[PDB]
Amino acid sequence: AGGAARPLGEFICQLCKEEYADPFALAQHKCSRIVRVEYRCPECAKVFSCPANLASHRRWHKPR
Ligand SMILES: [Zn+2]
Ligand SMILES: [Zn+2]
Repeated sequence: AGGAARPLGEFICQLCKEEYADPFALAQHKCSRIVRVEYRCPECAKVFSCPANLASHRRWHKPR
């Protein structure tokens, strides 16, 4: 898990989409992200480089 997580210290950019809860990483925050096709899943934090398998992966999160 990690602990009691919520929007505290974290800046989430709209354009570069970089997100850091670590205050040191906001001081080192460098806006410039080549974000072609990458989708992070909340629980399965490993990023998917494809949209189609991601859609089938959401079907895996869908109940009956
Ligand atoms: Zn940024
Ligand atoms: Zn997932």
